[PDB]
Amino acid sequence: MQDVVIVAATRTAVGSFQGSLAGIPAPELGAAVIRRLLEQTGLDAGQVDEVILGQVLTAGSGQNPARQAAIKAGLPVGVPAMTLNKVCGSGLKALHLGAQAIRCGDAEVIVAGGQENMSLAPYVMPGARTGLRMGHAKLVDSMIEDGLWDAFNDYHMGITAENLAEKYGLTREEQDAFAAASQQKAIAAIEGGRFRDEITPIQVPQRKGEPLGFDTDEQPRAGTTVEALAKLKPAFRKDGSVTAGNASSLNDGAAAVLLMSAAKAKALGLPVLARIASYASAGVDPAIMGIGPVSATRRALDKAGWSLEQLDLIEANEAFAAQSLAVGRELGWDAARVNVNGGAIALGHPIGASGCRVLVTLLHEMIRRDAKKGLATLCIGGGQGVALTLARD
Amino acid sequence: MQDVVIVAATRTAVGSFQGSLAGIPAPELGAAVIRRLLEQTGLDAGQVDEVILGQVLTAGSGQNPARQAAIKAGLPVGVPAMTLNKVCGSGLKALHLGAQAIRCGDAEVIVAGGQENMSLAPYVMPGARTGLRMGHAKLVDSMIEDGLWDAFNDYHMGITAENLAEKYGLTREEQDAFAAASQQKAIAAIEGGRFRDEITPIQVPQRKGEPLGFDTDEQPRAGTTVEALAKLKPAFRKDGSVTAGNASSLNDGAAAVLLMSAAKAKALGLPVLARIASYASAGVDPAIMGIGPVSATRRALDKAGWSLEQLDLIEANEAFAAQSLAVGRELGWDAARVNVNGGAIALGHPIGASGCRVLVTLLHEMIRRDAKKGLATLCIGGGQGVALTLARD
Amino acid sequence: MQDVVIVAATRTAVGSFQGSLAGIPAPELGAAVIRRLLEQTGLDAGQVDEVILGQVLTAGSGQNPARQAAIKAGLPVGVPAMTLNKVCGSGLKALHLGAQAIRCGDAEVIVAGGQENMSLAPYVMPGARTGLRMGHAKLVDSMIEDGLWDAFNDYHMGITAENLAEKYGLTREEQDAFAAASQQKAIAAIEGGRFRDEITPIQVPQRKGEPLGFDTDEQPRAGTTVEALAKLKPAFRKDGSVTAGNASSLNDGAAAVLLMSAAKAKALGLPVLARIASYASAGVDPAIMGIGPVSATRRALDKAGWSLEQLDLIEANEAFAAQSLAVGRELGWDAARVNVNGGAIALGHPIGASGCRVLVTLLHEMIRRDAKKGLATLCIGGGQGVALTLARD
Amino acid sequence: MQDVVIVAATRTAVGSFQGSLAGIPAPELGAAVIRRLLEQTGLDAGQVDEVILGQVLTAGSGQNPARQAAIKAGLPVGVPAMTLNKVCGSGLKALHLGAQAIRCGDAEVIVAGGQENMSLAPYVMPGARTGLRMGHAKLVDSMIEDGLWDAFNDYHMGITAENLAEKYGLTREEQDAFAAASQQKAIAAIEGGRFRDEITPIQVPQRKGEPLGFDTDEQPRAGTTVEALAKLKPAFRKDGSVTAGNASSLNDGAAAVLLMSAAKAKALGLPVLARIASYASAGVDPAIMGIGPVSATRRALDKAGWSLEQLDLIEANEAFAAQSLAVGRELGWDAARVNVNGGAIALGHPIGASGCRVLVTLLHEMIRRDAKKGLATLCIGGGQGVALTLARD
Repeated sequence: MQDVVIVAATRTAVGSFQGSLAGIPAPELGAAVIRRLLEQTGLDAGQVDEVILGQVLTAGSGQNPARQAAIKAGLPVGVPAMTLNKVCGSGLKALHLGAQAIRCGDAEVIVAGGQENMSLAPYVMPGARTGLRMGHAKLVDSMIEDGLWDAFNDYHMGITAENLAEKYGLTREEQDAFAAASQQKAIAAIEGGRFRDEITPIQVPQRKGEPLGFDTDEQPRAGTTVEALAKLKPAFRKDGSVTAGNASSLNDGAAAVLLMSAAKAKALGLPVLARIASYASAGVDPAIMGIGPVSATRRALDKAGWSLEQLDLIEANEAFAAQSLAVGRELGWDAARVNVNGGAIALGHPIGASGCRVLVTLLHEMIRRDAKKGLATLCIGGGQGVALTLARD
Repeated sequence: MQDVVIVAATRTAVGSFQGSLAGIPAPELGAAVIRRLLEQTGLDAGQVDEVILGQVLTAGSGQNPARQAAIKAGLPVGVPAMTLNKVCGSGLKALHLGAQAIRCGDAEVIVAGGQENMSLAPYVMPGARTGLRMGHAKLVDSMIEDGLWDAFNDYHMGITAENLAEKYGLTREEQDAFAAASQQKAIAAIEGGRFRDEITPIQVPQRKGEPLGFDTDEQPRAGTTVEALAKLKPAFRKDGSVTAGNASSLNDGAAAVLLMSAAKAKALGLPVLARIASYASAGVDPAIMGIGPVSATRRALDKAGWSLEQLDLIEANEAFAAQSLAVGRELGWDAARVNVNGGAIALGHPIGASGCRVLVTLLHEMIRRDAKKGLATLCIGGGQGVALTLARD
Repeated sequence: MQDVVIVAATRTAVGSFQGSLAGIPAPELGAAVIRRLLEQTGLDAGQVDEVILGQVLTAGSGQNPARQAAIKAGLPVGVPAMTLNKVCGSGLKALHLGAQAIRCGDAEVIVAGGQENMSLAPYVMPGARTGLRMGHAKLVDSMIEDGLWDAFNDYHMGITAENLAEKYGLTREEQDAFAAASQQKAIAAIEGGRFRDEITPIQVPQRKGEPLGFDTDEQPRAGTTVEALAKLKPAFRKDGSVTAGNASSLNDGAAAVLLMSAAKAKALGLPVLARIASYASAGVDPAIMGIGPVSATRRALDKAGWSLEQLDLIEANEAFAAQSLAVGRELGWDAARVNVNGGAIALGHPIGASGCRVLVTLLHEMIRRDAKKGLATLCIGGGQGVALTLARD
Repeated sequence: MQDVVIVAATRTAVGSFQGSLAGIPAPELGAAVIRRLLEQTGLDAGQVDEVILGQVLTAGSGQNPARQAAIKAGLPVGVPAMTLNKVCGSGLKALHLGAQAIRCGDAEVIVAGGQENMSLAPYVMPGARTGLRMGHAKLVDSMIEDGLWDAFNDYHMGITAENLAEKYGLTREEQDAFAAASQQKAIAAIEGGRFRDEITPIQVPQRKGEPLGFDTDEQPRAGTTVEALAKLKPAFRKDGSVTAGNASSLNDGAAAVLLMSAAKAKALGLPVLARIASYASAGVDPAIMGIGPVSATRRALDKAGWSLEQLDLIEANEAFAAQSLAVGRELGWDAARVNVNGGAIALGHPIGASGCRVLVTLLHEMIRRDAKKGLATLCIGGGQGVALTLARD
């Protein structure tokens, strides 16, 4: 069996909804991060064994979005590719599948991550194929239906967040305070240059002129305070506490890593950024999907033989302030080690990419701080979680 | 690393386009086959570690089709699930992923396979979200765009078949002969009860009355003859050889297997139906995607330590007669051992399920013949192939 | 000023929803009745001064449906045409506009009537032009929105019928009895050949074979009784009395007359079928639009100098049994003189044509019985009415 | 038979496509002009006998757009209303219908004109009702299909303009000169306050703030020059002369007049702005529909007993410079008396309102010039024309 290492890790800056990446299909964002990984390592494209990319919103995307990213990146036709959907966890579960293929010797080199363009997710017209017959019909927002709506309880992810606010007695004010601190940390990280190493610029075609470079996360909102956030109306339930300001946003982006066997990295003479110590999935009740990270984290820590207090750094994707605070209540983690450069409330949640986006952020901040142990974890719509651990010597 | 064994294998009958399963969402087809695997083995649903399902056409399907099948089958919320898309190969690649998880010790019990309802694939309206502005616009058939259209060359899978007919000099007459034999063999197998053991009936809700059981493959065309096939118009190109009669059809169905470690099967007292001896993916030129099975097959045989001559029985998915003939010409296999109960020209190509559909059909025929060594292989839109080997003592 | 006469009058048989005329656009139904009027009179097409046709549902119908009917009928490009919309009254109001043009000497010969294909009325997608942005959207049934829904009260025409059932204390049983008698009278008229003279057959193109003649009204339902009708659920309101069986149906058809000055008819040597004695419109509260015929009838009788009891025959379009019984309560007419060959509950309500359809039925039954005075009247969605009187010597 | 007089005349400013009126449904534009006519004359709303409004694009507009304008303007439910469609001529034909009703003694007071919101014309999905079956389908721009496309020849109104440019040998340079002059004249009229007396302001709801008044025509393009027009690409045919700069635009607006018998105006003490001396329609070849004004004008002059040389002032709607030049060549009129404040190339062509828009502009200019004899004329898609004459003492 082989040990699995990361030799390159990169992401796009994260675009806002109908923002800077709104014209660029998800597989072109994937292609741009694949090219960068090969540039950073000087790796011949022929050395890649597989491309594994998460993407949730694939209506009208064409055959196999992961194959589109691989071909558009200039990888030869001989490199196989697959797309996966574990909703919000897709981009991290891609690394789990790549690690598995490398551990059992099916591959030595894998590109793994995710890509999502929520801006470009289309409307869908069920029933037009066979006949609507009569009566007004529903033109379905595929982003909501396929990305943000619970298939079992017939309500938004935001109601799952209301459920956790109730269960843990989390107040509006606690949720707003968490949201403001995420904003403050993201703006400080951006201004402090903490995202420069991890970001691949996208050359965005303009209406007129040469392309403009997009290289700076654009979701964070200056001047976010508990006082401004207190004015917002509840977004999902009349007397609710979850708002657009303490929830993650809608976003565009891609993120990927170059996985290898430790043996292959050494044979190529590539420096190792981190080893993968463990990975895990878990399932929970869809009604409280935001708690998925608790069991996923405990399983990953158990598989690595670690205790939570040994983690130097944690990236716990911020689907909703209520969801994040609920995970922190259950795990009893030190919040000062969690999302130290800000989280998805400030930076965005480009669903199928977020799992790899938070992993890339974790890895670069671990290198900066000389951290030895880190965890990436995400909740998943439909009631699941993923977690993955990274180690450095 | 553990042997990976199959302890149960089942599929729906395959429905024709707007046929018997046209009202049943893909995940309900998946739920029905997962329920049957547990019934056949008497396994408690809590013993399942993961559900891995292929499904290509997911526009408006809701969050995580695989998770929807797992929950609807009565698996507990604790069982994680993921959907994958390797287009035509999705349903077989799912067993490769399940094999990897078991070989790494990440799981002991995996449900793997695929599900597709082409009848229900909707229309998509790109640009409606941001504004069509003016001018007539294209309402996109997601079944064609996401399932049947090459993303690189902007033409139908059927043109890839024409490309193979031209390259191998495969005549209209040889393609129609292959298609007639597929029909004759499938009809003989159905009438002979050859598919009874492998089929899970679906109770189809009726507008009026108690549900009707669907348990008989409905795509095969009785009294097909070469003389009748000779009269059809080319389906994809003016002077082409590929027709509706020598191409696969549009279909609905699901298929799944219950994978275990050899150790777990022994501890439960479950008989081993077959061992997975190897599996592989390959990439080829998208323009001739139908040839993907050649290198996928050669890699899977190399990984098993087997020669082609050692295979007793082969299931090679029939995307098009031209594609199936080309693969047979390159590999030089004995056609008498290939698709002995008919293939997809007769039985249908429910894209994301086909990979597991042909594996289920391979396994049941291997048992009746006392075959020791079997191969399942598929071409994949976008220029890929998958192959997997079965061994019996 | 000129006196206005009818020298020819004809209609299609009325098609059921997705019935025999479901493939034939409204202007082709109009063209077929225009051709017949000219055949019946031997009139040179160049003698027509104008074509005035009602059509309500014109979404995607192309420029000026009335001009399409005129050109398709073979009338020269020199004949002007206009389309009008007075909803349910369009096909009778067309005769009012033609009568006005003839009375004041603007024209000597006019084709007037209406045409509707409700089967072909399309779905409409508001907001797609400028952007739906996010959220599920409404795909609008144009037939409901433009034809059957009140623009002021935001409810169906059927609620206006519930309002009249309340106001006049009309029971479910009274409404069902009216519906059954309409069915019985329509079937007796069809079987007795009372519609043969007034109907122009349509040659309906088939999937395979030569066209099939459609010449027999297909909406009437044999075996309609108060006992069968008693089983139906209320169609518009939970504890309501209006059902699909005591309401008019959805239908396809066209109907037109050839109007002339009495002077022009005499100069051409054409026999006069009837003179137009008077015409009128009225407005009422949209909430009780079904009562529109009361004031419209009184104004038309006043303009002709007639009393209601002088009418030998009345065609009062049956939007809903409640609506019809309410009009009869207000006017105190002899019900034995109303809709003697059945009404719209049995024969259908092809909205934009119905006004001329009931006029053509009135005229032919007046000739059969040697009636001297007749009235055609219709209620109109949005709260209006039309009425027109016919005389014979 | 009574003289028909105009006692009030007003129009909205004309909005550009997705400009100031882009959020205001056509019938609300109509309501605003009807309210203004009553305010200007101090007429009680109960004195109106009918509302006759043109509107071409009615897909999803709801029952009877004219009735919606009448009710929203505060006319009592007793006032009947009808919508008409004579495409580009609808807004003028409405006054012809109103004139006829008054000449026959059917009415004493009619509101007549037209209304259009092209910005709000929706997309249509033919075939969704009965089933698209498979294959990419056409989402129809109803503005193009129902407003701008010839139903007989299957090409744009702009090709009818090319047909006239070829037939009359009208150069690109002569078309651009005509277009530049239309722009220069409209801008001079706006800046001079020439349209203040004829315009009813619309209070436009704003996302945030009190409504903003829209009272200034926004289609005209300041600093238009022949040198700038010379650079534009042909809009309809590869080597054509018709461009976006020498064609009318897409627009939103409404216009209406208050018509009375001479007797009724006298009895109310209302001054007569003008008398309608005559009106006419004509039909021509759809391929050269732009020439419709020639025979319509000749018929209207014949009916008034006037020669072309007696006209002081002409409004000839500018569908295209090529179309306007062709009409001028055939009639031989003095261009200095035509569209003296600019026309539709500059001011816009809100299809169903244009007929009344140009009549309102004619009447206000006739008053300032003390013109005695005026003509308004329009070409009509489908091969028609309308013309109407105004007299002042």
